[PDB]
Amino acid sequence: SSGLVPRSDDEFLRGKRVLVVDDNFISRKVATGKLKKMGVSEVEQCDSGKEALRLVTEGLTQREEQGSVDKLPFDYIFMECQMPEMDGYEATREIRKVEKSYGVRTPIIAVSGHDPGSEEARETIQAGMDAFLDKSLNQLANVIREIESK
Repeated sequence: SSGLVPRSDDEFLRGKRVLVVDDNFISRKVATGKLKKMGVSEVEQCDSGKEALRLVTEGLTQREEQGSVDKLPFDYIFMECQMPEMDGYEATREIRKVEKSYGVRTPIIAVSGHDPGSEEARETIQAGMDAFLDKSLNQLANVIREIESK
């Protein structure tokens, strides 16, 4: 159902910027709606691993160039694991490589319709995801509090 990966709630994410990455238009609106109801300050949504990598790449650059107080363009990224073309593992890997250069690490939570198997669990770690969540997102608040202890 949900958990960490080794290396009322309506103000729960107030102050937060989130990116939702999901190839499925309906899933995607549901995710962003759920996040809005938790008081999220900005939700950004995109439909592909490549778009996500773009938005994070440009966001990091922009914040660096402006000397922004917050250097992360998103406090959390929810990343669909299985997507055509660049899946969420590969996107996460590329995000981690883009971030190296800034000395930052965005919390990236893998979203999946099923519990990972061996090989997906292995990809989850190698990619550098922080946590995993089933696509209902029921445990989203939980998982985000876990990440914040860490």
